[PDB]
Amino acid sequence: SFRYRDDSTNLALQLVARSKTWEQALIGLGLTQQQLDIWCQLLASNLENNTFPTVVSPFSKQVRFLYQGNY
RNA sequence: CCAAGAAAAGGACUGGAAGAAAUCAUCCAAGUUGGGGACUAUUUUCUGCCGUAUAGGCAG
Repeated sequence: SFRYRDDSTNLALQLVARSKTWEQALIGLGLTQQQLDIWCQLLASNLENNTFPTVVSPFSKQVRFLYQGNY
């Protein structure tokens, strides 16, 4: 992470959001426009799913209490 | 129905050798403790005979 435009961000977020200043510097450092056009898609895709676990993992903790009249 | 439930830290071991604390010295001067006073009371222990006897032994 780093501070940019007076907020908290990182490299993955600036490229997924299509932040032109970072893309212009990155192409200037030798990246082909076609390589960037593909990465913006794959990089974004990796942050679009699997945000909540499907099952409870067998080594996790579990504790139970009353809530709204039941456990 | 507890950041829930279960749990063997164990086995071994050489701190050693040697040494100089020393020399000197003025606590002094003065000083009012005093005045008054019940251990006996509702006590318990008297009266005699023998014996040279304030010795020693006895009845009531």
